[PDB]
Amino acid sequence: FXXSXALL
Repeated sequence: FXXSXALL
């Protein structure tokens, strides 16, 4: 969840 892991 929350995108790819780049930002979150």
